[PDB]
Amino acid sequence: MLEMQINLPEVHAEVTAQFVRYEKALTSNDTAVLNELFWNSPQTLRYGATENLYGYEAIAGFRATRSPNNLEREIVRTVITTYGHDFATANIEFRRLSHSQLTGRQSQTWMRTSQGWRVVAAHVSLIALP
Amino acid sequence: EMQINLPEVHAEVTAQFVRYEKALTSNDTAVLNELFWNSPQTLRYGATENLYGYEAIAGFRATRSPNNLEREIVRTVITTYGHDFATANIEFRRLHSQLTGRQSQTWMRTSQGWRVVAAHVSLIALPV
Repeated sequence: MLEMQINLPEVHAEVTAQFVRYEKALTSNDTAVLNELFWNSPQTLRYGATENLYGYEAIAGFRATRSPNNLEREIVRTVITTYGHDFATANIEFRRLSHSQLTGRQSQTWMRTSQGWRVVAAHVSLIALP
Repeated sequence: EMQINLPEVHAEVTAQFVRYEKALTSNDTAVLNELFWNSPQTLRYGATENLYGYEAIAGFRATRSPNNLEREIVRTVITTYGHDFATANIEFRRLHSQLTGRQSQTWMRTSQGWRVVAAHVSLIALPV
């Protein structure tokens, strides 16, 4: 039963390590790693801060041309949850070292594929902090 | 090796997603709460607030306004993984301003049925 298999420590460790790689790649604009970690499927999607992208080829195309400026941020809060052995969500709140009056949220859903853990869908947005 | 969009699973999840959307438009708070995973781990990144845990999400729904306006759906992507997991992602326009809404959910099949384990909604300005 899946609800007796929330945050199994070995699975949670695995997902957390890949999430850490993703965050480091994001801040250094390591596009190879950012693409590696997204599920290579037409179903994968990314709702970015400024665009909606459908399918791995569109997301990888977008990362190729995106500017490496104003990427740095501090993570304020993190919740990674795993379900059984093969599925997880990763959610963070962040603040960009630049833009002062907004707080950022990033959400991912991760799946264990035959090539390792991959992001199947993601969503990033910034909202006004009261 | 998770099987994608198995037909029974994909139909089931789609039917619960439709229940959720109809409850949003009618402000049927009981159904909106029923469909969220009853766990401290559940979270909801709303258009204007971040809520952590079922009790906070349910409290927020119960006390908010009958405001949630109708949407025109631009695109819907519902994907299932094996028998017990899914994602539901929609792009929408509120029938209001010129913003483009995005709503993302992840669903799990619990012992009480399909539930939302995490969700995120945001509105952005896209060029026309």
